[PDB]
Amino acid sequence: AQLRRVTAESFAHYRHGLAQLLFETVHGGASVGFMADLDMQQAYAWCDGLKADIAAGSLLLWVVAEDDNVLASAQLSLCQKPNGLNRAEVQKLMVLPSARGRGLGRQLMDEVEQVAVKHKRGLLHLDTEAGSVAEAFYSALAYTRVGELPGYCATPDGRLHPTAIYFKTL
Ligand SMILES: CC(=O)SCCNC(=O)CCNC(=O)[C@H](O)C(C)(C)COP(=O)(O)OP(=O)(O)OC[C@H]1O[C@@H](n2cnc3c(N)ncnc32)[C@H](O)[C@@H]1OP(=O)(O)O
Repeated sequence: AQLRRVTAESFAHYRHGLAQLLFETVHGGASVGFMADLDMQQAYAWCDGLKADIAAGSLLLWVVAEDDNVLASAQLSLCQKPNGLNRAEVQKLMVLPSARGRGLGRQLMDEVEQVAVKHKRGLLHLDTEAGSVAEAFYSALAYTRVGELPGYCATPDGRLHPTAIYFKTL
């Protein structure tokens, strides 16, 4: 497996693997923006929705892949607001259920941080389901927990839960 930054030209190659990754992550129970009704057509639509921003460079996308087999992915959304050029949001960090516990998440976040700095972003922030494995993961990676917002979103099963806000100053 190799860590790769996705570009407009390599997007098609990774499209299916990224869609499958969202699919498996959602059905594995994670709160990443979708409900249990998620099907592959919806996952492909989500993927296609990333293409314009990836080509523009406002959204950065990485995958850890073995050829076209996508094992994990992460995204960095660069704030485009005139007064927000110091910040970026980390989103959609996901590792296939069967590829977890092997350091892929850390590999991705290390790259995300390095590239955020190249883009002169001093603040990385994100939000994740409170109490989830992701919370232990970000804490382990030295992100600082700000607090929670109750009823922020629902797990795929429809149950509302709090989201925890984390940040790291680079
Ligand atoms: C801000 C947003 O981008 S929130 C979106 C969060 N993503 C998701 O919830 C999707 C579902 N969860 C996942 O895909 C994965 O479980 C991820 C990406 C959090 C973890 O990735 P993995 O690749 O398995 O973790 P990695 O193996 O890189 O772990 C880094 C470390 O995190 C911590 N960690 C990971 N999983 C756990 C866990 N189950 N319990 C406690 N600590 C854990 C550990 O300390 C570990 O470092 P140490 O390995 O030396 O033991």
